[PDB]
Amino acid sequence: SDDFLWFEGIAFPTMGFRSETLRKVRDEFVIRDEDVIILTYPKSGTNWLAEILCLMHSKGDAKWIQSVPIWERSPWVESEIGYTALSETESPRLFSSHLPIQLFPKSFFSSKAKVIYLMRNPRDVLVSGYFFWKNMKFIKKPKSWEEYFEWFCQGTVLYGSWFDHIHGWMPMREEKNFLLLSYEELKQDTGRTIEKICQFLGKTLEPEELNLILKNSSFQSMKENKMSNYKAQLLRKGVSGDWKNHFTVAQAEDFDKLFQEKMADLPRELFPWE
Amino acid sequence: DDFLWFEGIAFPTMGFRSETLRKVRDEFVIRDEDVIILTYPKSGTNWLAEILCLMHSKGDAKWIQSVPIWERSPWVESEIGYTALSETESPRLFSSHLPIQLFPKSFFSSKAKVIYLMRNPRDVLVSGYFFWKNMKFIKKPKSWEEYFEWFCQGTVLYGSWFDHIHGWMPMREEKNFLLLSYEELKQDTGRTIEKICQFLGKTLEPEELNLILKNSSFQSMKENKMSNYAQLLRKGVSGDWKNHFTVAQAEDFDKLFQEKMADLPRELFPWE
Ligand SMILES: Nc1ncnc2c1ncn2[C@@H]1O[C@H](COP(=O)(O)OS(=O)(=O)O)[C@@H](OP(=O)(O)O)[C@H]1O
Ligand SMILES: Nc1ncnc2c1ncn2[C@@H]1O[C@H](COP(=O)(O)OS(=O)(=O)O)[C@@H](OP(=O)(O)O)[C@H]1O
Ligand SMILES: [K+]
Ligand SMILES: [K+]
Repeated sequence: SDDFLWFEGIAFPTMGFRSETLRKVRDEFVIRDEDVIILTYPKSGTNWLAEILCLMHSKGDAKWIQSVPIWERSPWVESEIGYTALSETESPRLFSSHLPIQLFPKSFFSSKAKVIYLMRNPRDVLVSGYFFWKNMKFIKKPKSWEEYFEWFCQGTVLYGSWFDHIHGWMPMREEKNFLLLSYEELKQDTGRTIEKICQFLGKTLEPEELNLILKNSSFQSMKENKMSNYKAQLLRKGVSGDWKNHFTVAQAEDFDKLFQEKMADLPRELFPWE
Repeated sequence: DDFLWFEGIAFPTMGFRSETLRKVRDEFVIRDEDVIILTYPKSGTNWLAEILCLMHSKGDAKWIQSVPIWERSPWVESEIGYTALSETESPRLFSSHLPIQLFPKSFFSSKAKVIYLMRNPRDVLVSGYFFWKNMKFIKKPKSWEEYFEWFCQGTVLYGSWFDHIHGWMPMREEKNFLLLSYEELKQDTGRTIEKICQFLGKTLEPEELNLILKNSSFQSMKENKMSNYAQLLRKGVSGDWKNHFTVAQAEDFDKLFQEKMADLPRELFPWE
């Protein structure tokens, strides 16, 4: 399909990305031991976690996050813009990727860089991407909700199948330098999740800094910040369980059975959702 | 709104008059030889009408193919059907969507036969939404989710499905009342036609039964302009609600149904 850039069997937008750069990310891009990296399948909460990590760095202070765009603060490494920015950024770098593991820099796997993998209920991911992308250029636009649902289930969407992305990355979950989080836990107890992030990154927070990190990374505050919430909004609703307002009963039924079949080989305990 | 309201019930603004609806209820004379189809709208009225027309003609299709269905089985409460039925020789065949409290009072001391056809209200909902979607002389919903809310509230043509059923179900043990479902008509068409024959005192040969099943199938009725008035014949299955109810709508509707219908035997409803 020539509405996507196809690279190693995975779909990317037709503007912003270059197959030469994607090859270099895999083969050449040097990961430093001080790097902190956010990994997500698209629409799983990348920007929320980028905001939290920025607010950790600035101790809850908001001037920086309110005056520099979030995509400059946490560049998207496989994108042309992210790639070149990062090779000129001083440690410690913060950045993110949506790459499935077979495309991720080789350099990472023998380094000590810390990655946080954020997963989200793929039914909520499907809804989120549907609304964000549905009128965007340089992707294949679906004729309908039903068609986009079909693509998503078949993995013919940006960054390929959700099921493969997750299978690719789950074998890393017991590594010391890999934190596995979900959007559901992050939404349900933000404080306790930010504390998991602290232990992992070895940071300590004062009580007042914590209050401020919680305040400024909540949905309501981020939504107002135009540097972070980049005519369909990145911050659309910010809940778990919205898939219910959008899946038909038949789509729900089809998806439950595709999920149980694809994920049968992984501990059910990994996925905190119904 | 854009409805004619009568006794708290919405009707279209074209083709209907308050004064007629008064006479239908208070004055219209039901005859012992009338055969009457009662449905809440979008429950399969035209399917049943075509079947009974076909029984009348022993399966021959020429009549049903040359006279509009709504002329062979008039809608009694419309202007046109009211007037036409006053000039129709017995035995009359006709349809009504009226809830019990608007139905001709002379019916209840008559020996007319009614066939009440019920359908899963979720399927009724879908069916009306698509049919009445773009159409003047009634109020159009701005969205699927709004139409859904209307239907749940009863703010739709002919009022609440839950009340219609509640009003008419206490008649069901009467000798002259046949209760059917769209579901059994779809799943078990021969058996259902046999029950209608039994109820109306008709008998039917196998060649006749086959003609009836051929000439009243969805496909065959779809291609026949006298039966297909957006289209009357849209998809013609059961369970299409699953392709339109979101999961949350399904949860709301289940709760609503169970609450509204708890006073009737669950056995009445061959779905869910
Ligand atoms: N602060 C906060 N709280 C709760 N939820 C939030 C927050 N920030 C972003 N989000 C939600 O995450 C969804 C966007 O995901 P991504 O940032 O991964 O999108 S992207 O792939 O990076 O373009 C998108 O989800 P939906 O609301 O379900 O569409 C965002 O609203
Ligand atoms: N022959 C046949 N086989 C199967 N299904 C059929 C048939 N004829 C009508 N129908 C379906 O009944 C729906 C229309 O209902 P009504 O005739 O009650 O409409 S109306 O109230 O009289 O305007 C409408 O249902 P949906 O397809 O679900 O919209 C019709 O398609
Ligand atoms: K770990
Ligand atoms: K009876």
